Amino acid sequence: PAMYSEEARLKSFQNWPDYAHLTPRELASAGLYYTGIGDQVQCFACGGKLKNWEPGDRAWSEHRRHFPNCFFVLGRN
Amino acid sequence: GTIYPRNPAMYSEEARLKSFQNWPDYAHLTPRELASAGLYYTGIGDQVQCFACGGKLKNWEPGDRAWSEHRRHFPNCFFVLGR
Ligand SMILES: [Zn+2]
Ligand SMILES: [Zn+2]
Repeated sequence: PAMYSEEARLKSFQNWPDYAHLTPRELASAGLYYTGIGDQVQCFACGGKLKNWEPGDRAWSEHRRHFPNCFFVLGRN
Repeated sequence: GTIYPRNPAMYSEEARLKSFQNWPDYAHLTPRELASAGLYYTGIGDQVQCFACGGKLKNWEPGDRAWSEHRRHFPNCFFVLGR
């Protein structure tokens, strides 16, 4: 329940690496929080994990691409 | 990509189906059902593994379905969530 809050997902992004190609805000808004390693993030609703973000990737697009049956993704759509 | 299968070669359902060549005769689930749910035989007992999430399942019981057990134990699997 700690990660339901978009604000609490932001706070997980302490130690988010400076190289990473997306921001804590964008990720948190798409339901994702930092797992604490690399540039890996996880969804608070489906638990799906995403990493190795590339320049130009968007948080929502990848989240919906790989975890289409996530309830949060299904509502966003 | 932003996701990555635990076992790329078992990416293929056909490759997964072939892994059941020596599936034991006591194991009641069919290779067809298991492979369709992303699972391939590890070669040990009745233990299968998902090519996507890498989760393992074994000690199957009557009325167990492959997809149901896969989703129950590994609900955040991209194969489960892409189905
Ligand atoms: Zn999700
Ligand atoms: Zn899986």
